[PDB]
Amino acid sequence: HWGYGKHNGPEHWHKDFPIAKGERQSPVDIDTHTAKYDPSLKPLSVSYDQATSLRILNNGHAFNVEFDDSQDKAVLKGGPLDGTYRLIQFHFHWGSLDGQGSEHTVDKKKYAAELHLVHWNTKYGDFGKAVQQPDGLAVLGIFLKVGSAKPGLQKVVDVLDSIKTKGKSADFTNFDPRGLLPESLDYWTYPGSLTTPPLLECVTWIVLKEPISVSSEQVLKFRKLNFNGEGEPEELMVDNWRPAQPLKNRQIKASFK
Ligand SMILES: C[C@H]1OC(C)(C)O[C@H]1[C@H](O)CNCCCn1cc(CNc2ccc(S(N)(=O)=O)cc2)nn1
Ligand SMILES: C[C@H]1OC(C)(C)O[C@H]1[C@H](O)CNCCCn1cc(CNc2ccc(S(N)(=O)=O)cc2)nn1
Ligand SMILES: [Zn+2]
Repeated sequence: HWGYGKHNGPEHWHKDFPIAKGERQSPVDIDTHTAKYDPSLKPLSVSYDQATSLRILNNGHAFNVEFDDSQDKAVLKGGPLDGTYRLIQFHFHWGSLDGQGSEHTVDKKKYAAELHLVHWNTKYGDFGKAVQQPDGLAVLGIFLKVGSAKPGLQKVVDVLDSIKTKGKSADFTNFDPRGLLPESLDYWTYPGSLTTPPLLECVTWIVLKEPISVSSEQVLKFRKLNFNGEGEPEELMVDNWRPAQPLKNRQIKASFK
């Protein structure tokens, strides 16, 4: 099965998922000098006031905080998007060291981690249908740098001990994802893909320019997770990021001058 080891990491994925070498793969390097301001982009609308978190799951690749997406309760609209995208889950990608972990890069700079808030287009009815469409998903990506603690992350950090290994879940109600956002909603956007298998080319990427700060202690707790199941050889869940893929025939647009 695919993963992030020497024997099953990103350079192997194309053998089971040939779209890995496709025309709109993610992540990518954001060359800030080449990205063009697009004055036609609308302001982003992040409406998370009625969000209903349910559960946190270690899926063997990351941990997902899952939401009730059976109604419009936490939605993303505006910016490059047509229509209404419902929040289904968020997760992170992170490194073994502070100098790597992000999937997207900015002028080849790697951040310590990257948050993905995953949303699906309500016109397709369910997430499984939406991932089969070129405009099915919108992923809001937020960089993490190490410095001051992020208070709104601590409830996530403190439950990780209870989902150490693959397949463990825990109740995770009443979590407010607004506490993970930076001050500014300035962004870059481009058409891309899921960054893990099945690597489907279904994503409008919206990557915020302003990183959030998390503490060294917060990211150290990420790095104590395990890719393995309980009672299997311990393999730390670190370096669960895909490197930048070729931009090909794509333009990255900026929401800001
Ligand atoms: C097995 C253990 O030992 C090693 C050192 C391999 O890693 C350990 C692992 O963590 C656990 N042992 C194996 C399980 C995980 N795995 C499988 C393989 C080789 N097959 C394989 C299949 C599909 C793809 S894909 N979908 O195209 O990306 C890539 C590689 N390599 N790892
Ligand atoms: C449903 C599936 O059920 C089985 C396994 C039986 O076949 C599958 C079927 O073939 C298809 N059914 C599943 C849904 C399709 N899908 C989605 C996912 C993971 N989503 C995901 C979300 C965000 C990002 S990121 N990092 O933000 O870019 C990366 C990955 N994995 N699959
Ligand atoms: Zn992701």
